[PDB]
Amino acid sequence: GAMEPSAPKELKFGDITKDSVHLTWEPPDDDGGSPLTGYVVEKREVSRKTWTKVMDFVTDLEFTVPDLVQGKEYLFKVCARNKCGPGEPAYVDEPVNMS
Ligand SMILES: [Ca+2]
Repeated sequence: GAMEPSAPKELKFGDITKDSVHLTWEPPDDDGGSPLTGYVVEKREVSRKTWTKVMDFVTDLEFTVPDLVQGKEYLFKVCARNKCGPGEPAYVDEPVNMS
């Protein structure tokens, strides 16, 4: 419910490769009143409407997203979790392309 952390801050991507990107972020301002336990990473190709889980329960401020396809544009969103589930998502600023 409303025990939701705020969004992670400064979601950014770098270190692009043939098949991966490296996301980094900072902790949310509000943890929802319960300690943060991890982050959840989702992705979607820009032309599809569906978000897809990449990894949950990430205990870091970063994640290398694997198995990305050359020629596709991708979006990513990260949410912080606490014991009551994930909070509001942070979004990348622009899609990631591949080549
Ligand atoms: Ca680390």
